Amino acid sequence: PLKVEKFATANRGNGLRAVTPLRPGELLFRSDPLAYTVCKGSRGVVCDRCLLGKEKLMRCSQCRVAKYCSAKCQKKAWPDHKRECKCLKSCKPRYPPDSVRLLGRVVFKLMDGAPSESEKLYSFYDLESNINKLTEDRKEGLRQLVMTFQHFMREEIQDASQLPPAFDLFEAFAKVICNSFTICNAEMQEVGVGLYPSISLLNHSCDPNCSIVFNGPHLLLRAVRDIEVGEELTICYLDMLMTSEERRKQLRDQYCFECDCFRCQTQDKDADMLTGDEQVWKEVQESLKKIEELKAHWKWEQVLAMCQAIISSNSERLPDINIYQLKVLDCAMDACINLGLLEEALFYGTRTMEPYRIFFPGSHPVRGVQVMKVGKLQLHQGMFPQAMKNLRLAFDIMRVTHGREHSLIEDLILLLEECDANI
Ligand SMILES: C[S@@+](CC[C@H](N)C(=O)[O-])C[C@H]1O[C@@H](n2cnc3c(N)ncnc32)[C@H](O)[C@@H]1O
Ligand SMILES: [Zn+2]
Ligand SMILES: [Zn+2]
Ligand SMILES: [Zn+2]
Repeated sequence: PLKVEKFATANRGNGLRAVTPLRPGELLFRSDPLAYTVCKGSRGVVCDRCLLGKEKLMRCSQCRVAKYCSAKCQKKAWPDHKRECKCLKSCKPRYPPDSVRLLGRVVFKLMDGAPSESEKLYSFYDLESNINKLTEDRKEGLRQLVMTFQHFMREEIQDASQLPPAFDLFEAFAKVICNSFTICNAEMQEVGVGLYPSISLLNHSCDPNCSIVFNGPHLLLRAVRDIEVGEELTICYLDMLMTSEERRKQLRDQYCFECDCFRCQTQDKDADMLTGDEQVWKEVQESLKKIEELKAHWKWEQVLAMCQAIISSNSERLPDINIYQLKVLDCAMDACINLGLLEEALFYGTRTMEPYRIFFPGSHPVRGVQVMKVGKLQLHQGMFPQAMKNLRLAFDIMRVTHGREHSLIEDLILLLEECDANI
């Protein structure tokens, strides 16, 4: 018996609403993707199938583009990779955009695969395209994606009889723009992109009552507030460390809507996240484009070098509640963890704790995972009372945001037991 149902909203299209009263942490829906792929920067770093990182991956012998963690993953992926393999081969070294690889997998799934459980509430055919709101600039970009797809797929798809019936590639890419999910690993690093059409019913709120988390490609949807019968379910489509102006731009450009929620009407938290000298944080915001590019390609030593130049700059510095400074601290912490600089990771991580408390209110998975990382660093440095406090706080958050069905909760229970045994 489902706890959620599709419905027609008054002014934001279709949505999901509660059928029964819901409590924080209640699992509402789980879904494998209709289709998904690894992202450009993680290609060859994480397994194409399970999206777990490894130091040595096995490559597909035919295309040598797909890479895997194990014979099992390579073999189990073969059906969903067989047709794209021919295309990826006849395209080296021109790798397609992620959206193109994703739509290719959509096409092969719809043509050759049984009806997907991911479409139980809403199908790819049903997805919102916002075509009558797209600017001419966006339509031109979509037309180039269509021709890129036609080029990439030419060996497996030659005509419309190889596409689903009444399948329009322009409309399909318009759907991908506003319904793609970025897949994050347990450490909240971006590793893939997928379509989850039933989950695509969720409309956006800058102060949402639900949250999603990923366990590999698997998606869990949970309540994070009390929800009444008939109340619409919402998730935040956006990173929380964004001003109302930045949210406005992305919600317009990618999702074609204007938000008039309370936070956007009052510029909630904007002033606090832009504290410090403007000339300084404009420069950090610029540097973060390069830092985040390097992080997306797992270039940890280069990330840390750039972050240290900011955090320990000889010139003027920013408060840790400035969102660009905060993102630099978080990148430096993650770089230090992956480089084994655990004392330095803890220094940066602990500085993010109070800003994360302010900017991730309630139960948010990103805060839960950050707190867990800090507790884990304190546990391995022997700071047991501090570690236990943070590990318990991470559990208080992640019991709501992640739940028993997420494997990270089992990892956290083991840390809590080890730290409790030390105490
Ligand atoms: C992932 S889909 C959500 C389901 C969609 N309403 C539908 O009918 O299929 C995202 C699209 O929903 C609409 N949308 C989502 N959240 C909204 C909101 N808070 N206000 C107005 N429109 C919203 C926009 O059209 C957006 O591009
Ligand atoms: Zn794998
Ligand atoms: Zn292959
Ligand atoms: Zn808003």
